[PDB]
Amino acid sequence: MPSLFDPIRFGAFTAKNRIWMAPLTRGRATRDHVPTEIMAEYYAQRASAGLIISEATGISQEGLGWPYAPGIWSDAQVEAWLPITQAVHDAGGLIFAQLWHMGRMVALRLDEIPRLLDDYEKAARHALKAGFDGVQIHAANGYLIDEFIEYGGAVENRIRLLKDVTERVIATIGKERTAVRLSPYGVFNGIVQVFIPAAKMLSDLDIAFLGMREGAVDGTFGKTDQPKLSPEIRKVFKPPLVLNQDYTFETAQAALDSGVADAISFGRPFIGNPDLPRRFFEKAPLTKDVIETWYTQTPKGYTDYPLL
Ligand SMILES: Cc1cc2nc3c(=O)[nH]c(=O)nc-3n(C[C@H](O)[C@H](O)[C@H](O)COP(=O)(O)O)c2cc1C
Ligand SMILES: [Cl-]
Ligand SMILES: [Cl-]
Ligand SMILES: [Cl-]
Ligand SMILES: [Cl-]
Ligand SMILES: [Cl-]
Ligand SMILES: [Cl-]
Repeated sequence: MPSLFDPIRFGAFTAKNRIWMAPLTRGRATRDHVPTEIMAEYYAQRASAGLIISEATGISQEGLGWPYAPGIWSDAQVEAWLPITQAVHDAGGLIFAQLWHMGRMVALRLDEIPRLLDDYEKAARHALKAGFDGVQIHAANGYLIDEFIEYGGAVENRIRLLKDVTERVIATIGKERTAVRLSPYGVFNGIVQVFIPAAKMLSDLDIAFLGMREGAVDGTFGKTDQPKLSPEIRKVFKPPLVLNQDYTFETAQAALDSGVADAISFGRPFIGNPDLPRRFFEKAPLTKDVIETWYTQTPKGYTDYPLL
């Protein structure tokens, strides 16, 4: 039923459309992970997105340590984020902070889980102080789900750390500000058994929305057929479901038309097309992104892509 251009209620909010910006690590923060003024201009240029999900933002001092990627553990970081959220809000948009913790697959000790929960609580509270609208927790096979550490065996235990993290964040900022991204096919580029229960569990926690990264495409040469995870996620997950990966305008609208997705997030297209929604609306050609400058440290290939 809905158009990509229709508003959408989620959490405490109404996004102005269902063309959202996916989280994108860009490396324009300082070496010691402090946000910079240039990031404010970049996010504001893209505030026509119904919701911006920030770049991965570290929750603990040592455990990032991608330099030039931001964190949110410190007061200096909270202060440096304020210009960015303020610029998005001055442009009428919305912005969630993606909180990042690096996990290992089958490293973290049982005795560090309480510190981890505390780090997430604190990052979520700092995100509010920084003026973000909410936060997105990222989970994937290495990461809160089947993380290398009672956290094994029954599905319940395999998703336990994710549940505990999500409950702590909700206790801190409210379920209406708390979202999750599931990446069942991996993070950077068995499943059914665990991601469908992860999604039912999150639904029962009544989080604001779920992001799921799953190839738009059905039919790939040399690949044997497996059914999509998304229609199964849609059955157990009641709040809004936002799909991601390789969507075009046409396949995005098709997903809304089918009922499986309420909104779609676009990553790479927002790198070179800050006004993606308007290009889609006008059927304008897209500007090609320059892969070379995805993770460099300057405005070039960052804030110098023109608006229509
Ligand atoms: C430069 C770049 C940075 C990305 N950074 C993140 C990130 O910080 N967090 C995350 O969960 N995914 C990240 N991704 C994955 C994207 O959010 C998205 O899932 C992927 O690019 C597929 O969607 P798209 O085809 O619309 O680009 C990144 C992708 C790229 C290309
Ligand atoms: Cl709605
Ligand atoms: Cl700066
Ligand atoms: Cl971290
Ligand atoms: Cl501090
Ligand atoms: Cl709430
Ligand atoms: Cl692209």
